[PDB]
Amino acid sequence: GPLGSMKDILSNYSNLIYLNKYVKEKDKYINDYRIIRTLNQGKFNKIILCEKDNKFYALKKYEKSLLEKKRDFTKSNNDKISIKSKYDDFKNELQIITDIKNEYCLTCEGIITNYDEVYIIYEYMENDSILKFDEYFFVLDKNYTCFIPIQVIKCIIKSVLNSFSYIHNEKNICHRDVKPSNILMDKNGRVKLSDFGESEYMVDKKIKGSRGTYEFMPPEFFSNESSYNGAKVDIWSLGICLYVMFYNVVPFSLKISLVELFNNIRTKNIEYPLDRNHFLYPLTNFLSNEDIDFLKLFLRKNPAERITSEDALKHEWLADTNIEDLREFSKELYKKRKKL
Ligand SMILES: CC(C)[C@@H](CO)Nc1ccc2ncc(-c3ccc(C#N)cc3)n2n1
Repeated sequence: GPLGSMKDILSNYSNLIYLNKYVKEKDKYINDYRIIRTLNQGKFNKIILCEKDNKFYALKKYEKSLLEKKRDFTKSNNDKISIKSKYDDFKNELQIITDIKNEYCLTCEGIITNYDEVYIIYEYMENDSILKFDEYFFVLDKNYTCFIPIQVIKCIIKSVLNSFSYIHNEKNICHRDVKPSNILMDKNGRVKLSDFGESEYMVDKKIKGSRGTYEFMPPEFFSNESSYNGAKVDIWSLGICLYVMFYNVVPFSLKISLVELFNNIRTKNIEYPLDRNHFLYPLTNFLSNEDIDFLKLFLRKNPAERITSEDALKHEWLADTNIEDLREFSKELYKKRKKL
């Protein structure tokens, strides 16, 4: 229900650090973490890339005094209007961030704060996100347009499935914003699920809906239903990620107008051709039945018929998954980053 001050929330975190900003020469520091650059300005959010002891870190900034001013109508239960700030949401995220500890999820290494500014230390996943988006999805650049090899995709999927197992089953947490931006790779190349800003604790394995990224939201959000199965939601979205991994494009949900999108999802059958179908089109390999056999199991409209994560993990498709395929993929991909 209602949550206390930031201090109450962090009151059980055993690695809370007092803020110390200082300047040494031509450099700005946060507690021995040297500021290299800000990786993205999510207007709010904000992730700062730092160095400390020859290691790269990613510290997410958060500002109470900015976040508590940004407030929207949430509409109550009692006809008397309620109102949530983006600081309320952050208090929820803090709780979760405060208890995610898992090798397949991006886990904070410590939290720096004065109880207004918060810098949350994470490892920097040097191979960046799975895919990036600009007009469309790509791996590295966009004059060069390569698709992730199917052997690599298997691992990625298996890995986030292992993330799912922990958050759903050990933690009772639904991610809610499973998305390529949120699937991260290190140089080595492990895959972690990241960003719990829309994630929430489940009640009887369910969430109250409408939250996350529009085109990764499942058909049920568009139904009669007031509550949804958390796992099945996360599964759908991983389904979209897989579809994106196949084609470098989102299924039926191709932006512009959302009515177009929202009218589609619940009603539309997805097109399942071969890799570059959607893609020779804005530019002036193959897929087998089995690849698509498997993706369809993710994107079934009735969530009760939608694959569980258990039956996905031990499906014949991921049976021949080889961690080495991803490792080699990652090692060469990192070599391309060592200057582009
Ligand atoms: C938008 C990008 C700046 C961002 C998210 O896709 N990319 C990256 C790239 C490397 C990396 N290493 C750690 C992190 C990172 C750390 C924390 C969060 C959170 N919450 C989200 C991402 N990240 N995030």
